[PDB]
Amino acid sequence: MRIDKLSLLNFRCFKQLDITFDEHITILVAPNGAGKTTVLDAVRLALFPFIRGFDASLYVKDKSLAIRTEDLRLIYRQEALNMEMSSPAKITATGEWASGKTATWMLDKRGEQPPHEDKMAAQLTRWGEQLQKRVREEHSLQQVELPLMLYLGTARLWYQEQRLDNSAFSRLSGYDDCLSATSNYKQFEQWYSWLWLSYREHQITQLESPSAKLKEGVRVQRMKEAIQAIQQAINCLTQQVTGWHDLEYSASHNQQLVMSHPQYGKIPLSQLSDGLRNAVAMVADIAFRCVKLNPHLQNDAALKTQGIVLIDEVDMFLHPAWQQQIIQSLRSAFPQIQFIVTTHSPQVLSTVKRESIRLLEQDENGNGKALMPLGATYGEPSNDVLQSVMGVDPQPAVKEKAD
Amino acid sequence: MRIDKLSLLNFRCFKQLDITFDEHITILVAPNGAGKTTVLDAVRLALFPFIRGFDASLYVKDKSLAIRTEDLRLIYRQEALNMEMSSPAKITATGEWASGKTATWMLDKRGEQPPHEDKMAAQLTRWGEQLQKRVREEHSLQQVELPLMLYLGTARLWYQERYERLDNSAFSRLSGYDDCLSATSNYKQFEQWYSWLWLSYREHQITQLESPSEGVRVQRMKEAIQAIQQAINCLTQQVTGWHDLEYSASHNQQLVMSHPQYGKIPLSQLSDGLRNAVAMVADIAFRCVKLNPHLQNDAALKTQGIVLIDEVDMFLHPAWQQQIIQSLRSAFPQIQFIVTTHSPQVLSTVKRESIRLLEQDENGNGKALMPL
Amino acid sequence: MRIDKLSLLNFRCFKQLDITFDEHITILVAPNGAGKTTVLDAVRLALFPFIRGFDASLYVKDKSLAIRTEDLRLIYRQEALNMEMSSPAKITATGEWASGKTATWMLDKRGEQPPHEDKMAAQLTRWGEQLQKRVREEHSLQQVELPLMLYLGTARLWYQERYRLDNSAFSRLSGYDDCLSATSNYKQFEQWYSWLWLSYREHQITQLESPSAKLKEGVRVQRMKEAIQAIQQAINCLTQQVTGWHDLEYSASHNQQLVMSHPQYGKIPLSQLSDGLRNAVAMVADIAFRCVKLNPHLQNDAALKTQGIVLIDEVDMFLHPAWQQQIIQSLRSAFPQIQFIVTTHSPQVLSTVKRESIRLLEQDENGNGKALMPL
Amino acid sequence: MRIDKLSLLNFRCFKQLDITFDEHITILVAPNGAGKTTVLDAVRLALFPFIRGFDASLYVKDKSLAIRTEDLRLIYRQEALNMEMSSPAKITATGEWASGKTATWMLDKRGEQPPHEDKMAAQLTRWGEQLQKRVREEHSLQQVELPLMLYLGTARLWYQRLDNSAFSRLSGYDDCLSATSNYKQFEQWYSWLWLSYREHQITQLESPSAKLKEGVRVQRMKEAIQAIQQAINCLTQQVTGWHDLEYSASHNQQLVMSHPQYGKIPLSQLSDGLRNAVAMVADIAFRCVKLNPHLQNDAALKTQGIVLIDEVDMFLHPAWQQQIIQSLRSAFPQIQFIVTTHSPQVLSTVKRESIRLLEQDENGNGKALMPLGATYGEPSNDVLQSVMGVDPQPAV
Amino acid sequence: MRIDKLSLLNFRCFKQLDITFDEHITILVAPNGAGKTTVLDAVRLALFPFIRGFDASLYVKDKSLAIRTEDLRLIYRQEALNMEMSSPAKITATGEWASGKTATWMLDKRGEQPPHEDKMAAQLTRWGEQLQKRVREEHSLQQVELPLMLYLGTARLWYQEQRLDNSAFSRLSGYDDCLSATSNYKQFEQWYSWLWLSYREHQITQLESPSAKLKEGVRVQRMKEAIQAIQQAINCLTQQVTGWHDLEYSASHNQQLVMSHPQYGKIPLSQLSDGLRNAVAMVADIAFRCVKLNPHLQNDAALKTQGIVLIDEVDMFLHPAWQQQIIQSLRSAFPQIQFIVTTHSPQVLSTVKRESIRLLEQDENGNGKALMPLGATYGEPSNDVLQSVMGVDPQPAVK
Ligand SMILES: Nc1ncnc2c1ncn2[C@@H]1O[C@H](COP(=O)(O)OP(=O)(O)OP(=O)(O)O)[C@@H](O)[C@H]1O
Ligand SMILES: Nc1ncnc2c1ncn2[C@@H]1O[C@H](COP(=O)(O)OP(=O)(O)OP(=O)(O)O)[C@@H](O)[C@H]1O
Ligand SMILES: Nc1ncnc2c1ncn2[C@@H]1O[C@H](COP(=O)(O)OP(=O)(O)OP(=O)(O)O)[C@@H](O)[C@H]1O
Repeated sequence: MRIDKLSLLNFRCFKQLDITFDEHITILVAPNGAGKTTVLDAVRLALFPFIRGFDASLYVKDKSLAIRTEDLRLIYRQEALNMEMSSPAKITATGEWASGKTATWMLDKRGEQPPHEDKMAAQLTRWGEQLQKRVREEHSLQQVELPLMLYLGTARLWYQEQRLDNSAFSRLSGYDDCLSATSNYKQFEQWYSWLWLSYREHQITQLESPSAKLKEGVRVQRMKEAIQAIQQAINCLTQQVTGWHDLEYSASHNQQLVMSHPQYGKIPLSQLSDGLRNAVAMVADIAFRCVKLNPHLQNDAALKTQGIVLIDEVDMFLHPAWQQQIIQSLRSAFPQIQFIVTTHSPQVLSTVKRESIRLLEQDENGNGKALMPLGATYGEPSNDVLQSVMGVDPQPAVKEKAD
Repeated sequence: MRIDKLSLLNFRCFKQLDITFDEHITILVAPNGAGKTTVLDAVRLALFPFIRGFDASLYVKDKSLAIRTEDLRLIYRQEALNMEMSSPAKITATGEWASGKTATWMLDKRGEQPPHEDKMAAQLTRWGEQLQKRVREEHSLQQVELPLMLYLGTARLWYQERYERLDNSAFSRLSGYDDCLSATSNYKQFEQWYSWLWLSYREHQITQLESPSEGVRVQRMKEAIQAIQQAINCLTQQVTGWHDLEYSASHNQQLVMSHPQYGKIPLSQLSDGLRNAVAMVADIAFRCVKLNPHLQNDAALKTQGIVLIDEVDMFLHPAWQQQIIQSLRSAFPQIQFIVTTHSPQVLSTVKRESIRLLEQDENGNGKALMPL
Repeated sequence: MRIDKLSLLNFRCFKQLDITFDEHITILVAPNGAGKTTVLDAVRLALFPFIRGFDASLYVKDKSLAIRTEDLRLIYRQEALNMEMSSPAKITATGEWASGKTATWMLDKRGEQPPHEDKMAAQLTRWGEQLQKRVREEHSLQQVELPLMLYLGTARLWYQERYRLDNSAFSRLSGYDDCLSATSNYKQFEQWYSWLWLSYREHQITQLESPSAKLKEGVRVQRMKEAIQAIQQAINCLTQQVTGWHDLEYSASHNQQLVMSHPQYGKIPLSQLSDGLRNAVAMVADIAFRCVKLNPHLQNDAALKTQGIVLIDEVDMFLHPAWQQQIIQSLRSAFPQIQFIVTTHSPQVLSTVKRESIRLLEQDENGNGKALMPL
Repeated sequence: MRIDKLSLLNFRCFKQLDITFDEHITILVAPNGAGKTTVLDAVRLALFPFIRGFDASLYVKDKSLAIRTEDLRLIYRQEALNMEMSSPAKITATGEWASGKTATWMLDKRGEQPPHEDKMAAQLTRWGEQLQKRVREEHSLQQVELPLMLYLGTARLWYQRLDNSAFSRLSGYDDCLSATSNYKQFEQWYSWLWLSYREHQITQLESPSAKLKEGVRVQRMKEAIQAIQQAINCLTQQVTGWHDLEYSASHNQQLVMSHPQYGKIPLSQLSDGLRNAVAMVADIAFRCVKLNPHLQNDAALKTQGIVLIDEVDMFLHPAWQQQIIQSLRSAFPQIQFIVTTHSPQVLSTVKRESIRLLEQDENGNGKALMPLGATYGEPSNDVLQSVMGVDPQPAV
Repeated sequence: MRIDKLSLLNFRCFKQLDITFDEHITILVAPNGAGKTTVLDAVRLALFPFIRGFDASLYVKDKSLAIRTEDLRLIYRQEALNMEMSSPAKITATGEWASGKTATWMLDKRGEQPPHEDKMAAQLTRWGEQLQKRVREEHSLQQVELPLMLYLGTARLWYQEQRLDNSAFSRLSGYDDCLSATSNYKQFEQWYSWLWLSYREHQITQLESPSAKLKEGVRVQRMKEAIQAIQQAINCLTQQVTGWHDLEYSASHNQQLVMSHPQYGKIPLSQLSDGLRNAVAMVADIAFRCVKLNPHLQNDAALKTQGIVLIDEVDMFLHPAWQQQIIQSLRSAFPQIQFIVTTHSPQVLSTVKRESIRLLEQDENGNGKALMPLGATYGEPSNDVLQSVMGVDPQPAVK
């Protein structure tokens, strides 16, 4: 899918808001308040009707992907004892799906009544069901490429029957917990370790009985090509800056995943710096979902998949020299995916053009605005974008500054 | 939101009944088993649609707020020693909703099918929804006035050892319709709200004493407390001497009252009559204050609506019974009261145009007539 | 287990009070705030040790069954606008426990220390324990008679929409289950009475189908029948004459409910009847089924011959003035051997009672109380 | 469903075995480690496919309901001192699925290759499908009779409607091949049944004029109680004087039995062994009643099927071991019982044709033969010595 | 410890009962109703005060180990509407806590009040505390052997940091769940597998640096002695009848325990007969507790330990040829243990003398008796015992 515009009425901290998104990358910036998380949560709420069109979502019954009563706006008046609600709360999303079907759907809630969806939201659910039914077919010969929907929150580090080849399952399992706020690192490492050990054992039984190479040669090829695809994506981000590359599984290291550096050798990933582990988590989260969704590519599943990814605090635990490389690395690893990210770093903001930047501001009554920066930011020194866009002086207000 | 006339057909003990109500006070007088609770149940069933037009009604668990199969009249065939169920049960109400808006609505049930309402009954829900919509509007010029709606049955009583932070919905005007027609006790709701009032007021006092450096919120809180306290005084002070209900931290964070000869004592340690009368009056008063903030000091004296009281004279001694009706008329001069009793002392100095004596026939045809 | 005299010192509103009780019925008459509930609470506290001498008392959760710091009288000093607490609070009771056994016992509390009792209270507990031991004996020749002990406060009321057997519920001593607590005891009676009726109907069905085993099985049927009719007559002594309703019974046709009948009206469940009828029926049944359970060997004079003390607060709730003129005599007729102590403020309840049964409660400006017979 | 012959080869401990069963009752007799649970598990696997398509048993997928790699026989050489994993595992079953409809099916497994059944077993599966669809109808003059499949193992001893619907009818196949029968569940559901029946009896006492109000769900209850009482009477009424197990509110809210001289006695004062036997018989009768409503009280006396019992004499006094087999025969005269035992008091009351002595040579050439002596009416010592070759004199 | 007599008053199904126990083996027989489980439960309740003085007690809150209200007698009379209890319920035990000192302690409960113990029960707890504190001090030259207390119920098969050498723990862990009614085979298998893997890994480590042989030779020896004793005990029961022996742990069989037969090779224990599994469970349950309680015996912990073992349905899942060998096998593997067992098998009853047999009979009012068989039972044909002690004719009542 793709989202081109969003409109909010009486949502958490916005009386009214209209925001448009860039096709490839758009960065949200907010000097103060909680506007960015509000926008991300609204977008993540607007995408749930599609995921509800898959019975795999039966595994998720979270009471957080629908509008709640506490999401409505409360107005406190200093001179009144009573405090009322603002009703209704509306989320209106304009976008494109089917690669040619433009649409505009809406969700709303009235006070304490259950939330109500309009017709086009049900149509989005139905379009989600069409893909499910067309994928479950066995006689089908035409191939189907599913879209990707992922959410990466700020709590993606706290909480820290496998099947790869095509099937009814193993393709709808790429939508499991795809919009949750918890960490999803265990279900990646288990899958990766199972894949590695099963691939090695398949090769073992292959050279043990070469006569049975009728179909045990293509299977090994697929299990190898998936690993290649994942490793290339991870390297694209880690290698050129830190030197570590080729995430691998080594039974020797107490059944634990490890990486390798040209000079420091092989070390477990669980004992590297915070930034590298965070980056690996993000890129793996995207990549293994991409591969599990489109096995029929098996070498470019990370280079031709389409969808939307939401990232809060993209450059967390990264030093400035790494903050000038994250965005382009994400673009290069996933060239046909929409990214919506939040950031604070002036280093990041100097690596994108002013058309990919939204600055959020709120009025005294709650009216919101999402504007573009007047000045230029592409290829500029950090101190220039620090004061032109964020309004922060580069020379600290030390005692001697007054003179 | 006056109600003027009521009609019943095949309801519990009445084959048919017609009753007319007085604008301010009407008293139903009859012995046990004559149908005094039946009339009040019919009235609250007729009034519930308006409340159904609100969000506070989503938490109503009272199963007696809808017509039930047990409400259909049963006839005893003595020859065959049999009971036969007559159908349908019907409740018709006539009245006025707002200024210059007269209406007639109807409720019905047949056999064991779910109950049914007519066309004009849904417009009552629509009016409730429109009022709720108007209250929730930012930057409005016109004021909205809300009518009071309350049912005080025998479930209100405070017996021995009953011992019956605020949610964000408890700060709304419409929280005045929370369990307003249910068969329940509503004392703890009031106690929490009143304690919050007193603690905020004391906070403002402490700040304006310590470091003078806002001034309208204190006035609002003070006026609210004054309204509620005067309402309770109107009933308790003259007969018993206990006047001023307050929140006290010295007494282990409790509600207390004062006496001139006796000192300051918690409300839970006072007698049955005191506790029940105070709960009864407070139940009306704090809702009056919450529903219409803009009056600010005449909230109890100027609010309109309907209050139903079953057995208004429970736990009150004969000298107290001779004052209850006038005290209620003095505290709330603009409310329509419908009350039931069987005690003659409650009627000592009441006009004959406010009394309805209830009677039936051998076939169950009822009458509700003024005394001669 | 008669009680004859009561004394109070520094107890709630009374600085000191002496009151004497009549052998059968005593009525306390006064307005609100005069101390009618205080006297009954003091009697509860004086009687609770005997019940403490039983196992059923192990499940008592009522915190008002012991003297509390809130029961100590407070004096208001108007000059200083102060409240000062008097100490100690004291309760003295005189009476007779068994035939030819007169006693005087005392309860005390000072300040905020735990309450304390004297020796005779412990002897009362010991008597209770010995009675329990005698009841739990196999192959005994002597009979044991148990006294009734019950408190019916305002917590008994049956308001709108207010409303398998354990092996201990089949004991005689289960007649002392929550007998002095501030609670409602309707469900106990309902469950046990339903069990009675179902067993009786089982026996009827069996004797209709296979008339071959009514020998030493018919005696049990006789006992059940006699118990049912005792309870039914006790309830009839109060409702039939004024209201016309009678013969409470279990009905499976009416969705397995307790039901009453009327000559002009039909047969209707008890939960659909009026307030006065429901409350009067609950009040009388509460005494009747305990009378039946405590003394199985009387078999149909259980209510007519049992002895004990019953305390009733506001005996005339929900009853109209023509019903109030009959309550006292109805209670005396149903239970001729029980000592009743009741409170009221309604004159109609005193229409035809002797003046030697009335105690008017008065106080002076300093808190010294009197409970005097009317002139 | 009836079986007439079973053949095995390369199964757990049998290199090859051929056993022919009896029409009504057959008892497998052998000492420990002689292939009795083996034969019962083989028969249990053989009859599974008929259950796989009943819309309630197509949910349960137990590893014990299909052949496993551990069932493949292992040979010992004694020279290399290693265990040879033989293959393949084979089961071939011969029986009848309906009136005069002979059949023969087979199942196999090789190494780690998942076992693959023949299409002749899918014939049985679709036969079960046809039966379930035929019963699902609500209008037909013909009456559909279902068979009872039941397996009670050595783990049998631990852990609300009789409508003629397609749900209650198919409740008879609930865990039928992994069934358990203890006393607590039995008393629970029997008490519920009796309470529901007494409600209607008392209602008819109070208001005789309303006889016709009910009677669809009531006759079901009455006749089910009659059938269960019949079966339990067949169990207990001869050895002791008890009969007519019943629920009594008067007698302490308990299940009781009646004795012409001793009166009523509660069921909870009996030994824990006889209580479980009563529970077993009652559970079989209740399943029979639920399966075939259209008999309503002879459902137990006219249902057909196969019941497998391992250690039929478990936790039974030597007095009760002499009447269990005849009681089971008298309570269900149209069922095929296959039971395992090693007691000599169990075999002292049956005829030789039912007895099956199991043997196995040094390789696995299993035999299942008949005794050369006699057992019916014989004393315990003669049965011991002749059948089991165990001297009645202890070697002190 | 030892128990010589027991007396019950107003317990579950006995108005009163007196029963004496043989020094080595005593068998309870009851033809009708309950009563054997009642006696076993009473004995198991009379021993809890000892285990209470070891910190492995009602902290875990096994409410079954104290007298409960449902354990009191309850008399139903048909001609009375009421039903009272019989109070109090008393259990009186006479025994010997150690060689030389006899004792008589009592437990009782009155109606619904909490159960009450006399002085000697507290003294028994104090003796347990004495043994605990003496065990916890290693600053001593002389050793003391702990006593064994075990209970094996009928539900012992329903749902079938390791430290061996001496320590503060590893000796008080032999009292964990020693009187519970659940199955305790999982912990045994875990401990046994840990012991075997440690033994093999450490004898492999010996090959690496034999310099520490003097310390790694004794330690390994320990793990090689315990095993031996355990195995021997098992082989005393499951070999002369079936031929299997030498219970072992082998990772090559998917890391599960296996046993060996001369002709059938090595097979996992999970796929053997029911009788073999039951017997192995019982004997292992006794043996590993014996070894964990007295390591210093170090080769005969299963041959010199003392204590009491209670077994309900000892001969369950055993064929008659094996029912003539169980009792002597138990006596041979554990020659200094007291055994109290229940059976209803004539084969078992013919292998013991009439002095070791108690027949339980109950009166109409609940009075109980535990008598001895009048006739002889030692070395007699099965039927003689069948109709002499149990009153069952050997000729079935066929048509
Ligand atoms: N379904 C029914 N059919 C016929 N009569 C009924 C039915 N349900 C109730 N009744 C009778 O109608 C009477 C109505 O009495 P109700 O309690 O309403 O009046 P009241 O006694 O004056 O009031 P209260 O004492 O509650 O203040 C009930 O007492 C009962 O006798
Ligand atoms: N600790 C105390 N010290 C002094 N006075 C007290 C204290 N506690 C309560 N009181 C006063 O004593 C009065 C006793 O009145 P009480 O409730 O006992 O009698 P009543 O009104 O006749 O009874 P009821 O209405 O409950 O039938 C209470 O109302 C209260 O005013
Ligand atoms: N895969 C196998 N290969 C070889 N022998 C096996 C295999 N599985 C089990 N066995 C042997 O088969 C025998 C199992 O006997 P079985 O399970 O039939 O018990 P049973 O004692 O005859 O019956 P019951 O359980 O009724 O007492 C044992 O000897 C066991 O060693």
